[PDB]
Amino acid sequence: PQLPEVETIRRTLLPLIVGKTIEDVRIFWPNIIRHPRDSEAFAARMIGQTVRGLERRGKFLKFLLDRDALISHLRMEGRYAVASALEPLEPHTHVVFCFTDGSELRYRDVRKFGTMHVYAKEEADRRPPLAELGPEPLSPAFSPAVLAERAVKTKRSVKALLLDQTVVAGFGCIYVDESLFRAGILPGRPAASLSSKEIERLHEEMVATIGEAVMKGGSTVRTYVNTQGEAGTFQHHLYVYGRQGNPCKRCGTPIEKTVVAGRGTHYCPRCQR
DNA sequence: AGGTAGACTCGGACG
DNA sequence: CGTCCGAGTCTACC
Ligand SMILES: [Zn+2]
Repeated sequence: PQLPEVETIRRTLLPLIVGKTIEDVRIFWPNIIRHPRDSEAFAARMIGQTVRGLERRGKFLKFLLDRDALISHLRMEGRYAVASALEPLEPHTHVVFCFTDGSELRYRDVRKFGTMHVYAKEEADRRPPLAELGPEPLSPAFSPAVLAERAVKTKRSVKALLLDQTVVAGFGCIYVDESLFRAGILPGRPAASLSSKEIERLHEEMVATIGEAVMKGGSTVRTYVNTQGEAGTFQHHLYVYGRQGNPCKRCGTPIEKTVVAGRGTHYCPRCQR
């Protein structure tokens, strides 16, 4: 999940948990709990707190409780559902928050890659992992100037640059590849090789792509669905991601896939330069 | 120095 | 039996 997927999960999850009070926290894979590292302390401190809100920062969910914030990263396969305490759990359920009304928030993650951090609210933004994040791409804090400031200082590939959450928060392999296609820039280009015009164009397409994907409920390409189990529809608007061997939608040249920044990377060798 | 490739956390779907 | 994976950290290598 990237920004659009996490944001869709946020909007669809909030009404199902807001105002509910935690009475138990059960943990079946402790490695997921990163702070406090002692999973018993993590569980104990949340008991008796009420969910007051749910925000997103980059690819993170931030649950706002009474004293604390719970910062959750889904990584590749993490997802949440709300269901009755009376029913058997689904496979791969690793953390469960039980509410006083007999409902439960369940965290499932087949690959076990996801993470959870709990801090007092006032500390959440000045500790890892949130402290080092770059600006929200749908905010005025993300501008061409912000992009250029980092790009001019490094010969790393532009793909490596955009995947770096300290540069700007929210883009991953799908939306990086798509943004670069739409801006007409090859993903292996050294960041410092980009012109001012290219940087402006890239910023414009990054904002448009990520905004469009939010409106369409994210991209369902393998396993992502919203909190109600509904697929997104942005996957029907992809130009390059997952389309290797198929004709480019704009020029008909077969889409290529190769390694860039050590990752599978999709591009049109004609539209991108 | 300042970069990339890819092993690793993990498990399952697909030739 | 090998390869792939909406993330991210880290090592090995150049
Ligand atoms: Zn093309």
